[PDB]
Amino acid sequence: SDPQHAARLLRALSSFRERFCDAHLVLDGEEIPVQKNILAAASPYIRTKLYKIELEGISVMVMREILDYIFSGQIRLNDTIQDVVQAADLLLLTDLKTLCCEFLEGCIAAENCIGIRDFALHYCLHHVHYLATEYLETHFRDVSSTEEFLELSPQKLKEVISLERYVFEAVIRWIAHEIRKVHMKDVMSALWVSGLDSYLREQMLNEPLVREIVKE
Amino acid sequence: DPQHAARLLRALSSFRERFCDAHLVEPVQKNILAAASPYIRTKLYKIELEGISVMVMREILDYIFSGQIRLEDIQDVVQAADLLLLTDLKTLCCEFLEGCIANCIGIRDFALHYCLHVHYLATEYLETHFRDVXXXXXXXXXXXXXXXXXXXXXXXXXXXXXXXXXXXKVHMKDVMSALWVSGSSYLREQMLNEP
Repeated sequence: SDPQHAARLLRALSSFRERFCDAHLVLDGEEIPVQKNILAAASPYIRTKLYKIELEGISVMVMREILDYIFSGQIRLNDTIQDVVQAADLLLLTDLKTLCCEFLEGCIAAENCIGIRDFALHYCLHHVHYLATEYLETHFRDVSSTEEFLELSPQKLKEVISLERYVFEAVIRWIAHEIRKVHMKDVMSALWVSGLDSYLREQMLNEPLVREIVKE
Repeated sequence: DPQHAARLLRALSSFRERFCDAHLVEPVQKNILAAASPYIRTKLYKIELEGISVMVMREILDYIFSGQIRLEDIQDVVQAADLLLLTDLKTLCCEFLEGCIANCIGIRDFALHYCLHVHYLATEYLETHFRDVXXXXXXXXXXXXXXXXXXXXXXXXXXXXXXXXXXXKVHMKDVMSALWVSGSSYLREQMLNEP
């Protein structure tokens, strides 16, 4: 019995990176000699496409990290994450795709919150989207003070508020610019309605909101 | 994630059936086999093998993609390992022999022809139980030269053994002469029962 068998054998395959290379990966404007079976056995994409396997849009630097990942089991991630996910996506490396998801999760902050959430929607990272949605929900107050949430789009902010004072005082904070000073009427109108179901008019007018309130 | 090489090796195993860049004499994946066998690594296709059968080759070839062989009578599994230079395979074999003592004499002589601790662990069972060993079929079917080597190692039971070796006999004179100079109630006892 010896589970260290494959990890031993794979270390062997590793030094045959050079005679043994039966193909080339055509990325950027370069060719990379690869062992077509090993790459086939880990990338359902490369496999079905089975020489010159031309990859569409992946920095040669990332294929090396992904290629080393293939041989070691460890991926060098840190500014680069989304590069490695785009490739994990393209090549269908579920394994590696999960590590990137783990990594992305531990990065969730009050700035990489919305960002990480739009990004997770896009590559369809379900659980990652869940967590970032959640952080946003239970940390809105802080996010309110984020450049990601401020220079945001009015259509995005409308959905950000969607998810269940603290909010009414984030939409008004969303007016940095003569530019976003247009919906302020829509806010003061919503404010009245909410004040229907009180003490909210006062709790607001007790802050530098007055500045944006005055002009209107 | 120790679960890498093993999943990866699993998938590669599903190709054993487009990916075979070489034929073995006949059907394999060149890099894999060359990573597992230094011997095959140097022959670089048709890699012709010397002196192992197909059943045996198909055995090592499978250990390669699985991690473990189930073998269980070895004189050939090791015959091959030493040949293909599969080292850890021979180690798995050693573990299987090292603890198969009891087929206890031939082992010590098998481990020799193969330069195998296994030997050290064979001499130390024979070196001690030489008594019941004498009551074995191997030692009872042993050879002369093979005895001047065992008997002549680092004891009444010995002289008894050598006499307990004469089944029928032209070595007696050397035993008696020896016995005398050395100074056995077994032989004495055999006298009244023998012919």
